[PDB]
Amino acid sequence: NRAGRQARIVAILSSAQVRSQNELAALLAAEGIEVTQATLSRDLEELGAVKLRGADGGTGIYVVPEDGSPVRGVSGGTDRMARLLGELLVSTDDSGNLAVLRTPPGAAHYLASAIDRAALPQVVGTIAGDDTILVVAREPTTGAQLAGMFENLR
Amino acid sequence: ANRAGRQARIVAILSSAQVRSQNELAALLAAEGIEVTQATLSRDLEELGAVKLRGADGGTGIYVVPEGVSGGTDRMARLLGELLVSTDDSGNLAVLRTPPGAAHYLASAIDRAALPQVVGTIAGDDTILVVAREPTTGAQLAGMFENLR
Amino acid sequence: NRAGRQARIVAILSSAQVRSQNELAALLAAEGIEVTQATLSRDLEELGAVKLRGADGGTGIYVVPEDGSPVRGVSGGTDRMARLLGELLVSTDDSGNLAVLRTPPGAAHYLASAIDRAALPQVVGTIAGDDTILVVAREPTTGAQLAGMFENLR
Amino acid sequence: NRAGRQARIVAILSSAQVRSQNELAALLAAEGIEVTQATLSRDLEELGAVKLRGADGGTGIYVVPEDGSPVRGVSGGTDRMARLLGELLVSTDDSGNLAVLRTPPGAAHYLASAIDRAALPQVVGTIAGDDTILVVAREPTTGAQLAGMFENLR
Amino acid sequence: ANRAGRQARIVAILSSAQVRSQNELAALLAAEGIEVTQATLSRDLEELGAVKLRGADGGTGIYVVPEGVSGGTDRMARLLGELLVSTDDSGNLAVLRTPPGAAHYLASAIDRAALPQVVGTIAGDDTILVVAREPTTGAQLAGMFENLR
Amino acid sequence: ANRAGRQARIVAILSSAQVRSQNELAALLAAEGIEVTQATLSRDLEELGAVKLRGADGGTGIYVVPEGVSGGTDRMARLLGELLVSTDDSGNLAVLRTPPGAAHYLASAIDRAALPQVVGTIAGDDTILVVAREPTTGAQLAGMFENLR
DNA sequence: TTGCATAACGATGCAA
DNA sequence: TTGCATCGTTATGCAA
DNA sequence: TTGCATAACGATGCAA
DNA sequence: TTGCATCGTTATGCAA
DNA sequence: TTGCATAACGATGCAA
DNA sequence: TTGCATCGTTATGCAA
Ligand SMILES: N=C(N)NOCC[C@H](N)C(=O)O
Ligand SMILES: N=C(N)NOCC[C@H](N)C(=O)O
Ligand SMILES: N=C(N)NOCC[C@H](N)C(=O)O
Ligand SMILES: N=C(N)NOCC[C@H](N)C(=O)O
Ligand SMILES: N=C(N)NOCC[C@H](N)C(=O)O
Ligand SMILES: N=C(N)NOCC[C@H](N)C(=O)O
Repeated sequence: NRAGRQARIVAILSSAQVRSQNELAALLAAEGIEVTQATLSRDLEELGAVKLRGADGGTGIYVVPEDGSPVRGVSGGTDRMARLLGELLVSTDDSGNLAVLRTPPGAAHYLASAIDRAALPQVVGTIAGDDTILVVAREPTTGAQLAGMFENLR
Repeated sequence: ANRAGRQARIVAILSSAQVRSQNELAALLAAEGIEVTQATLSRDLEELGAVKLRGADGGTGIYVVPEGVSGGTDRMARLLGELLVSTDDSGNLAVLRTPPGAAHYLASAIDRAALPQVVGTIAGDDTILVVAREPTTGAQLAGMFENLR
Repeated sequence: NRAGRQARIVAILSSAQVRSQNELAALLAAEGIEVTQATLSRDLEELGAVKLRGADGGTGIYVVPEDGSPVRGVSGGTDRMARLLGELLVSTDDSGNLAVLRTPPGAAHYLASAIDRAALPQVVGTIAGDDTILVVAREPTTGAQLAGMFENLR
Repeated sequence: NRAGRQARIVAILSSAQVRSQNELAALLAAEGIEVTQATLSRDLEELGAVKLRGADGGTGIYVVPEDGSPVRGVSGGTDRMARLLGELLVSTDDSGNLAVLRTPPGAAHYLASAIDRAALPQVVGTIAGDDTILVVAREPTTGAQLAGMFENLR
Repeated sequence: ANRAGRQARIVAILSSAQVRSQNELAALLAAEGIEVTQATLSRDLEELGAVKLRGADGGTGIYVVPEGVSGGTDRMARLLGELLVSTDDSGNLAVLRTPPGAAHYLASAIDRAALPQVVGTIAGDDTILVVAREPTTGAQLAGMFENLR
Repeated sequence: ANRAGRQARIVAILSSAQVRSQNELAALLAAEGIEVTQATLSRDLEELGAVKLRGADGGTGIYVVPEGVSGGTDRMARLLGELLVSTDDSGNLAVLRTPPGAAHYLASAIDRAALPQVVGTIAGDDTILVVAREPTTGAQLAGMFENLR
């Protein structure tokens, strides 16, 4: 199935050097498993696979971090956001496509900045006031779902 | 902090926020390093005479109490490790730098500490001007911030 | 009916010391009137009844203010908001779940703060720019309804 | 048809001095063309016709600018906005009734101010954070349509 | 104010706001204490040469006029009772405190008064720095604010 | 600028914005006067070792590079024509005025230039306070700004 | 004095 | 509008 | 000069 | 697109 | 070194 | 969930 294909992908990547998704499709094909690039795109996105390279390092090869870090540049953005939510998030709420977050006075800009830097797929953008942040959910995510996601980190 | 200090913080918290529940109050307290349970907050609010106030057709209510602050500078010192990138000075001004967006948060904590050598603060986005009370200089203020770290 | 039940409630409260809604249900029952706690919750909310107590005052008893004040702490939040709307609100408008309020330059924060402090049931939160405030309506209230409510006070 | 009626209107205005739409209806009637005030309102709005007058100049007469300026006061609110969008707009996006615009750090207020001053018919209002602007679309315009309009100027 | 002063305010108002109607203009004027009816505003705007301007497919239009201010300091003094919590100073700075969020509003009114002894202002959320023009000191500025109350 | 300078700007740009595409990077660069095509940016980002980073279920990614600035003051000088309405001073402060809303944008560019004679800046809405490093005076700073125009 | 576990209490979406 | 069922919110007996 | 009351004027949701 | 009906917005005769 | 044109590559709305 | 078809995004051979 899917989770089996993905296990094979984490394996094929750590052992080989895949530079493209079509390339990973052929690597899976010779191994019996047949998938399209479309699906691998989805898998790698779920896997958190990142096309890596060093300075002057040309086209990268895919690699999934083992909760080990992306060298130097943390990913990291999300963990930092989670820490600041735990510290600064006072309440969450929602209406339509909006999650509304409250913070202590003056803290909204700092928390919103942390959320922007996490670059969440379901967030179109944020605006901070002084103690309130409007977070715009990317369709079809609702404000209520976005809010629940923030709540779970509160 | 202890009962009396925590309750002073609570009064401060309730005047600047709109607190709908003891759970919210706990989150506001935890933001300044104070961690207590809902049972304690129930007791604090009773001792304080705090009431969950609402008008006509007014929903569920918010807590208010009828009519410096303890740990004030410790709340401020607490944030310096996180939010103080650097200090500097010129004449009667200390100039503090913070991560992007953090200036108002740290400046608010400086204000609440109500230091007698500080006339006031203004925050931009990543910079705070702290105005020294004569004859204290900006340099001394900066030194105070560096020492509270 | 309802308004009759409520008249009795304003009466039962000023004469007795009701510490719970179930208690007010029994006080109404012995008086013939049968209601559930659910309805009393709604009535007290409409009535603006507040569970009052002094310092170290234990569990409160319900009391409805007679446009007399809630001692020291004004309610009060609403009147102040209404005054600042009259003074600072330049225009109201709406879209979807949003009321959009305009103020003179620089006044938006101050007006938004007043609205937050009123803690209106139909407002999820506010964000102030410099001369514009976005007010997020709590479902099912629409932005247009919220805006009309602010208009009425303009 | 319509574009023919409008060509006649640009003509009737530059040659005569029309002080009201009902007046422009009679001027078109004597010329065969029959329309209501409602339609002329729509035409003049599309035409960009403006009721002009000088200081102490009483009731104005309609005039459509020939990309020549409205004397002194630029109409140019729009041109200025277009210039600043070209300079400052980093990306556009949308959700529901919202267009979300991103700018370099610190530029959001300045760009949002420019958009306000353009007073676009399909914009209810704007709020600026530091690098993000929420633009509220006036129903029935969607956020996506608003965003595309800004994209076109990016 | 009278005709000439009110019309000066109107010009100032029309350049910083986007005014779609005379009703809006009345609300903007009422915010700075000036109360007149729509009839008077119709007449003011005519005397001013103000036009309701719009481009192509441009909607209903906003008022603009082609090409200190009267009562400027009175508009500022007007707000002090409301918005001035306290004044203080240090060197060339006066430090004003306001209710939460009110700093930009009061600072804007200070700016419009264009006092010759004031180089400029910066507002945070509840604090304004007013920069004194040499050799005026912050203390004298603070005294001026206290006296205008 | 040339390869090395442009790439320095890119590093600065990538740390303060969340850049999802080379197209976005081009818009950010164009905002500070640098115009290059996507092909060049592809090459810049490769030379920089920049990676399009994302976590688990993390969407499409944003560019980051592992681990003052060239043309810094020219970026600042660039904006003065647009954004500097006037300069003035008092003691250790230069006071800059900008069009409404522009203060943060110009102050950010001043900060990035990192002038040794400038301790820091605070922006309001239309005013910037630039704090002079002793013994430089606010007047000299103002003169520097007027000369960079 | 506090936390814990639980009881008492108040609010609310849904169907009628 | 209400009641029902249920859930979020607040109070409190007991151990430490 | 201003407010009041009202008339003149322009804009707009709805059906066709 | 247009017209109808209507409403929000702006101009103006008269009393003071 | 860069731009241009184009190829290679990755993401995604829709139907199944 | 997947594949298809397609589109937005990124890489690269060649002229200058
Ligand atoms: N500005 C202060 N002190 N409070 O007002 C905040 C208003 C609004 N919730 C906002 O966050 O924009
Ligand atoms: N606004 C952004 N992102 N940066 O600019 C900050 C300018 C200035 N140091 C201040 O803190 O006001
Ligand atoms: N910042 C100035 N001066 N005006 O711009 C305001 C932009 C936007 N309406 C806002 O209120 O955020
Ligand atoms: N304040 C800084 N430096 N960044 O935070 C931005 C938060 C949010 N996108 C906003 O524009 O309000
Ligand atoms: N932002 C809030 N809520 N308070 O902080 C204000 C800090 C400082 N006095 C200033 O007015 O900038
Ligand atoms: N906020 C507006 N619209 N004006 O007020 C500006 C006040 C002050 N000069 C500052 O720039 O902070």
